[PDB]
Amino acid sequence: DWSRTRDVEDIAIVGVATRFPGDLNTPDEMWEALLEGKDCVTDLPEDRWTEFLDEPRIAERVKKARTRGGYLTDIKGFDSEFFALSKMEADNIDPQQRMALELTWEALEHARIPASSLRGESVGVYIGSSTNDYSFLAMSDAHPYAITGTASSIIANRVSYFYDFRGPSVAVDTACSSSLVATHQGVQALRAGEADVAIVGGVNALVTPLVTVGFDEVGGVLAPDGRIKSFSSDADGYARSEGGGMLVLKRISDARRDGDQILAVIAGSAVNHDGRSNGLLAPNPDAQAEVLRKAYKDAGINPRDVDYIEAHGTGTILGDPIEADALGRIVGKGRPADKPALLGAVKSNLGHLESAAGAASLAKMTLALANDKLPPSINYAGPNPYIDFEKERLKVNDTVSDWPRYSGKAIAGVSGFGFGGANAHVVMREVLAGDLVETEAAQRLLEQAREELEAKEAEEPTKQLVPLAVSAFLTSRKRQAAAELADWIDSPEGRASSLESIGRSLSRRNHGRSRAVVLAHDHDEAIKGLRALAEGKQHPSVLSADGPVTNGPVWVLAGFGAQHRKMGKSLYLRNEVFAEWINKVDALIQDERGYSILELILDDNVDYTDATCEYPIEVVQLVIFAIQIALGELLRHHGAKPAAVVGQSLGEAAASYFAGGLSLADATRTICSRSHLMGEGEAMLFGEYIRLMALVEYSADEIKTVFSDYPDLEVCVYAAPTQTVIGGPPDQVDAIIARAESEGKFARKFQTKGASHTQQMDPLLGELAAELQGIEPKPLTTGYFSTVHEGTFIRPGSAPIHDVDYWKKGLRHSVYFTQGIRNAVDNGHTTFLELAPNPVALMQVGLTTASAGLHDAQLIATLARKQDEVESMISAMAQLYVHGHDLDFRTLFPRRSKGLAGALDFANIPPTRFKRKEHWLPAHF
Amino acid sequence: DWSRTRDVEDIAIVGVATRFPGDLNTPDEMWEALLEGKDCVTDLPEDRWTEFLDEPRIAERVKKARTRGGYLTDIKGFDSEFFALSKMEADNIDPQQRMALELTWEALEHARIPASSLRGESVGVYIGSSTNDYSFLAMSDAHPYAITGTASSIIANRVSYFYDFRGPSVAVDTACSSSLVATHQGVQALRAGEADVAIVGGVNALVTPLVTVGFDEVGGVLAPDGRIKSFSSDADGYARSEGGGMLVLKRISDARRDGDQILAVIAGSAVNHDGRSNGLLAPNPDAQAEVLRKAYKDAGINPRDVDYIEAHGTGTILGDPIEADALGRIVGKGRPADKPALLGAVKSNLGHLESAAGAASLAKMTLALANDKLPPSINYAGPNPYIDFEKERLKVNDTVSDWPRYSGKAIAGVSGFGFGGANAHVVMREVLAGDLVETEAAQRLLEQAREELEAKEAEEPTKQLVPLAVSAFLTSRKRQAAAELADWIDSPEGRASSLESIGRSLSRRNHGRSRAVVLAHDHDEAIKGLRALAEGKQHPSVLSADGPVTNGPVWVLAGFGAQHRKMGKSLYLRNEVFAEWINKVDALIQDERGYSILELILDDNVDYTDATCEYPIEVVQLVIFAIQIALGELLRHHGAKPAAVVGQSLGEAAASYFAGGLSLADATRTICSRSHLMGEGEAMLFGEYIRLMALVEYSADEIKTVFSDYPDLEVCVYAAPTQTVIGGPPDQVDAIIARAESEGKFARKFQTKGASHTQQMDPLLGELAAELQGIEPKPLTTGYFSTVHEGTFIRPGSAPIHDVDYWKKGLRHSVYFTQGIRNAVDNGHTTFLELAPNPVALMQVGLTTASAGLHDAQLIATLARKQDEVESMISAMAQLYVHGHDLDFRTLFPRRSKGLAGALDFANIPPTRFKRKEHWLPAHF
Repeated sequence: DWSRTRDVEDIAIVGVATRFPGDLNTPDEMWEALLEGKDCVTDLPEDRWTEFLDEPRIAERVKKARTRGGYLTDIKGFDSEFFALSKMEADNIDPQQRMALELTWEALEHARIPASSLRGESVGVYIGSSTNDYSFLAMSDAHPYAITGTASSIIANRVSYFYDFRGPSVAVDTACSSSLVATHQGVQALRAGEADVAIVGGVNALVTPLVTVGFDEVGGVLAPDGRIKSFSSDADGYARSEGGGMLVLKRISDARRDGDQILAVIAGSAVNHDGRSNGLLAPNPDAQAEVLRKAYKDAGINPRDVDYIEAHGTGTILGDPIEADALGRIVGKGRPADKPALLGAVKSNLGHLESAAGAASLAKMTLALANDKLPPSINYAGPNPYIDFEKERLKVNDTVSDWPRYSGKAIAGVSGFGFGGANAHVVMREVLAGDLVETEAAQRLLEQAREELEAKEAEEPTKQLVPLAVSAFLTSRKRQAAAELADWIDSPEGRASSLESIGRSLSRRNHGRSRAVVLAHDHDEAIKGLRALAEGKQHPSVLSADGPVTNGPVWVLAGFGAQHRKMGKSLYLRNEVFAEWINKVDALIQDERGYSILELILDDNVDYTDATCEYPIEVVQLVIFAIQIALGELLRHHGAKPAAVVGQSLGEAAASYFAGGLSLADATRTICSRSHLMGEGEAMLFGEYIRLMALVEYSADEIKTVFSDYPDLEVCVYAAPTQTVIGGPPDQVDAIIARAESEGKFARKFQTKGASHTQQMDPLLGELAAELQGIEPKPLTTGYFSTVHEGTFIRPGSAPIHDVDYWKKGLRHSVYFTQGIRNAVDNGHTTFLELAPNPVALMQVGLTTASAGLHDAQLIATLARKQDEVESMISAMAQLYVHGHDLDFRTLFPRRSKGLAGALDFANIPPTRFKRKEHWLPAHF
Repeated sequence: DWSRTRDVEDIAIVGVATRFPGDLNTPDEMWEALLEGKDCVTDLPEDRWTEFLDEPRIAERVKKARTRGGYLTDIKGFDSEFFALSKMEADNIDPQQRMALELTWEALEHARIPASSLRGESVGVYIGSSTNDYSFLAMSDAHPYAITGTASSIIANRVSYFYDFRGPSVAVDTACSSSLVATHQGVQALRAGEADVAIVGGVNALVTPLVTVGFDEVGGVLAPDGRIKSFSSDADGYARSEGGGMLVLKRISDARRDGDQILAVIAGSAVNHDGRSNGLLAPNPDAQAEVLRKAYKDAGINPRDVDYIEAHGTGTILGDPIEADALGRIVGKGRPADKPALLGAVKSNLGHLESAAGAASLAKMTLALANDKLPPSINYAGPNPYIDFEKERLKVNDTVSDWPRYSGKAIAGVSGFGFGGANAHVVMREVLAGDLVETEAAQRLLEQAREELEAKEAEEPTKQLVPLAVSAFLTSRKRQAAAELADWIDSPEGRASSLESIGRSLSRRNHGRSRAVVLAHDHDEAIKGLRALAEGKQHPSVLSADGPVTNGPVWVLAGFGAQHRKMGKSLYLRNEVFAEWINKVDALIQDERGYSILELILDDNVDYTDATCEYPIEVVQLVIFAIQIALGELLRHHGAKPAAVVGQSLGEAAASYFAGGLSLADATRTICSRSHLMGEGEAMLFGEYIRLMALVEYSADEIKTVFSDYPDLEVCVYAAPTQTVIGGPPDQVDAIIARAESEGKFARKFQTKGASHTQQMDPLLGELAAELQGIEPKPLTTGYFSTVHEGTFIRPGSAPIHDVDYWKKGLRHSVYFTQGIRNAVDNGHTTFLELAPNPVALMQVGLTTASAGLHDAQLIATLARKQDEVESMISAMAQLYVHGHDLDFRTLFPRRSKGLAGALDFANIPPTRFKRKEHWLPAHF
């Protein structure tokens, strides 16, 4: 009968913003006022309309009028610095635009959706406005800035400009029902694509008495006392008010997917016109019945199941019976006499907000549905004698009461009718639960570690690290917020928080250009760091910056000489993504070589030297390769992405996968074949052909001059501008070591039996090529710095370069690591991230960057020896977040109880604070 | 690749309205100007802005400005009487509202859609406006009427009020692209229901120099010469203009169904925003590319197939290259160098119509697509050096040229970008052909009649009757139009028309309250009647009225003594609906009685007396019953519907079917059983029990007094207040006849052997009830006047009353016909229609109405003896149409060649004429 003909989604409400009379600047303040039954109407403020006053003719005309209604306490104030507006430009901006910008920020903050995440997305803005009162002040004399400021279109276009929205931006105007129409258009769009989020609302402002005087001149429109008595026997008119409201709308599927909290649901909506009635301003009950029937047909809901109606309620003796009649025809048809539809109007509390009444009505029902109470309708001194509520199945709810729930759930209807004939109706329902729902030995070692870990935790439980994020568009604002946050934490309410809800709430705040992070284990540490951050004092547990870096980060995959007894074990047990990718690499290696690396990672006795019989030279490379892959994918899971990559003779396989040149399986084959061939080849020869490598403090130019006397020696790695790794027979290296010491130059030996990038690899090339057959190189899709191609930058989308000959050249010929780093600095890169169990290549990178004139480079280190594997990746993510790099800070605080125990999470931290300064346009008249 | 993801309809354009500069008030004038390459820009008129002038400060500032652009010749004029507005109210109405009302009327007239047919329908109005300039004049001092007049919402709400539209009525505002956005919303609605027709357009007006001066103060925006040079090397700005346009949109399926002529098709549309660009007023090519891609994805069209682009073309040296760049990315991608996309802009001809540019662009392409020519773009003195058209696959078409049709059809794109960032694009294509596509002896007699008819036509072809409809909201306007129409007919163009296209065109004009019809066989008769109608002179071939009657018509089904040799034969051959329903009744009668009535209707020898052996008393009733059903359904086919029904002892069966109490088959059973039983019963007895009926001029009260002496006599029919039909033995009737003559009272005998409503029926009731078993009476659903229940009015929705006992009572007991007529007059009914082969009951009805005080009753007669069966039903329809009764006058002119030979139909009759009088708001400043 009333089922949906079209297969469409239900729209979910996730945020609300209020700027209504009575200092109701937040939904919480609004909800308390509604329960208390507060009359927000008041006399005209002394400081309003002063521009038109001082003229006796207009002044006495104004006094004779009513001039009583809802007025904003502060309308001239505006934080131009926050919104990047000059004083001259800001003074010529209509307050309607100011409210829209402020309301949009509060709504996203109320919805816990970082406004930075919506930049460049398909977000629509539909805002209702009817009167350009501010334009009259400009023309009293003027500046061209008034054209954009006072324009109605700029009310929404400016919002989509400041927040960088790439969706529809239109300003509707249907007089007294514009807000509902704007909501209707947003709902229809989301059902038809064209957007993923929608900001819908309305705004109004009483800047001049022209409109108020005109209505008074008509007579019989404005109430003498300024109080509305919707559906009462003393109805005598209404009063005009100013304010605004906004809502954030998303498809219910998206809200469930993204973890957003759903306050209510918009099942359907409809709009029509009264047609030829008894005058342009006369309502037509027949049209009102049609739109109600039209709306509930779209919503797929039988009107007999409705529990509450937020009526237009203009307090007109003649227009109220008409509205009741239409409701009885549709809503009050067939109902039992003991199941009436509750009736009420918010205009009794706030007044008649012309283009913002719909927003106020929608906000009221949204809070009522989110909670489980129905607020009363004030100014009710008896039923209207011309309306038979019993015969129409209606009841005016004038007391705090709970939802009857006739159908088992809560359903409400919001109706708004314009004075030109335009009508609208929106159907709302509560959120339901249904809306929230769509290797043997390795196991033995794994179980032992978990039991040992759990047992150790009992003796001494570790305190989890929580990164607290503070950000703003300016450093001064950032540190002011930190001090306010610290004071709140020290308060009893803050002390009664888990310190994880605080971080979760902050992670969903706007992430500005000036960012800071505090690494705290308990409240006291967080307070100390925030207080230090309140000023410019440094602190070990505080990361701060003043602005983002120009270019993206660079990932370094060296993985040489960075192995120890227990690497990748603590993070494997206490993380899932890291463990997942480790297993995938383990399976691939098991297929190729026939043994599992988990038996080595999990085992504690193994130290990768004399404890593993199967060629420690081989297992070490595989374990490091697996760790590098796991760390990179873990960073990807949190949103991090590399702008460029670079490797040093062992991470080229891993670097290729991250860039995209080769698949994971193909990369695993290269390292496995390389590692196994090196291990067996080294064991094949002993004494006769053995050649070892050493580190010498020499430059590339110096090496050419000094290699003339030593013919056989070869250059292996250009680690630094003044350092180089070479290989050759021990006698030649020994002479070099003695020669360097004679000149005062530092040197080493690396104590490594293996030797790569030398003649030893030559026999291995023939069989290495055969094993590498079948690999399919692909386009990079990411910046690359080939250390085998003389450190030449390669742009994304270039032709594949990971053919077999590429690996043979790298294994045999030297690697130009220092050259690649210098080229990256030339391109502008300044942040370098190393993925390895122990950072050893950062020192080499630091020397190269300093030699190139870069001394403030960001050297970020992943897992390090003798430090907790967790609390080190978290710090790495924080540094990327601080310096403006790509990172979804919301991933560090996953939700455990979605729709179950949301109370204990999402703490009540202080909100963003604005500094409002007067901005108004002088006028004399 | 570019196919539609969603299954949606294509929108069709059926009407266009123009109010552009250069006196382009009709599409035909606009099309000629575009071909000729007309520059509609001109200097400021001397009579404009005089209110602000006379002040030296503002005057010299205005002179220093450009003040050159498109201005309307007459903007103050307005026909307030036509739109029912007072002088005080009209003077405070923005010209934007005036244009919308006028444009909507012209568009419906151009689309040949009677505006009266859309009253109460789901029609949406989406209109774009940006500047409320008129509101500044009111506030210079004022009246409250300025609130509604100058409001932006009332621009569309007033339109939906005057024309009685029950759909969405919203006023969009996206600055310079509002018209396209309004079109977009209408298209989306129609695809999603919410409406069946949509009026989309925009309007702008230059009432004050405030905006023009402001733009001049900025500098670099307005051209010194006021001429636009879109895509040229001399671009130096643009000029502001005023005007408006409208379009009528319907789903292509509905347009094909309703016979509407399709000018073009809107495949798809899209809108977005530029986001954070280099300033609020700086365009962003990236967003422009997205909306183009977005639009063509919705339209299901590959951009490489486009043939022409109606670009924004603001003549800006910096904004034109940006628009070209985006087009090359999407439209000009992959094209051959010899298949460029033609480029042009209408702003070069008219100027920059801020909120009406989209309407002008859409109208231009609509006429180009409806025709087969591309108009040029004027002011092109060479390509812009900063745009590489060859590399972007673009061509500026500056000459009259035909569509290249790369894909085999015509495709065009209209783009409009606002100065706040809002952007829109609409895809249009021509209309294709695929869019216009989804009883033996009776036969012998039928063939003879057709051959005889065709042979007779050759000797003397008959001239068809054509009803010409003239109507208006006032009698004075109606007769003024008739004189203008007559002059046009007498002109050579009128003489070159079929006189059927003229009627077809008039049938699709608005049908006002004051209506008139001219029944003409040739042009000369039409001229004479129209000239007579120009004044108050009466004319036999002219039907006229000053206003509709209060209540609906009443259908009278008597069908007694209204038979002749050839009835229902001429109309059977020359009409299809009449023949169709005759056959259906024939089949039902054949099933029941076993013989066909067509053998009687088609035969000419039969006269229903001594020529038919099978009980002439029986066949006569069946033939009349069949004719009554056919006439009623024929009237229903043309839109006529009865408010109430009434019958006289023979049409009760037919009356029941029309009301809805019984089905057609059940009604046929009642008459068949009644007729057959009467025929056999009368033949059963002869001489002994024979009783005949006679007509006597007596009243009901008199009959009671006079029936005391005559016990056996009974009253059969109360034909009139002073007349009555009685039945009884011949001796008793003979005494009554002599007695009446002795008193001077007229009487008759009816010379009828049969006698109903007497004792003869008593034996027939027993078997009559058995034959009537199985009939299922239903609720009436229509007004009824039961002549068997003492003429008591029965309301629709009442319980069934057509049980078996109802028919037994009617057959046996008298019928109160005069009582039913009087009751109908009491309820307010004044129009009575008789369905019978010959009107005999109208005389009786006329006497009753006069006795009740009604002397101007509308007595409409269907088929009459010795008159053409056609030209008599047409007159009956005309009388119903004249007096405001329900009738679809468009059905009388069916289309023969739909999409084939539309040229010869839909003649070019004069359009509706308005009397414009100055209405302006004085101001001093």
